[PDB]
Amino acid sequence: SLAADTPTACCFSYTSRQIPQNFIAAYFETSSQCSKPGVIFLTKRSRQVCADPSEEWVQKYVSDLELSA
Amino acid sequence: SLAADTPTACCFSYTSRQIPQNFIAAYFETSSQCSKPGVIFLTKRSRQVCADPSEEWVQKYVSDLELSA
Repeated sequence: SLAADTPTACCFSYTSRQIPQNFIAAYFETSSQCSKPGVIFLTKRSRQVCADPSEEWVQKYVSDLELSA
Repeated sequence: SLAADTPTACCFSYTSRQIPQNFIAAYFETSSQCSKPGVIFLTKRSRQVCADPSEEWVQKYVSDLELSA
């Protein structure tokens, strides 16, 4: 939440493969304005990736870190 | 251009005020999938901002750095 500076993270490219907690670090959750049927991530490889809107592996990294800020 | 990792930068929030080259550094240009009637930026304040789809100040930072990569 801030001024109008921020790109509505849209998840249009989902990765067929998933990522474990050891290969992930963030999670984010896109936002309104962009159909977001998935979630973004920040693997330790600085490689942001998306995920389905209900992945069984995204419900874990989100069930505990969906917004701890 | 890479795999499917990348959030379709959508410009839904445009800043009423503009930004000079001294207060800007990048420019980007959103992409398909998201109505992009504007452009993004990376001011030195790490504050990404949008711009109209034809701003007179965005035609300069873009007329020379629309994709120099």
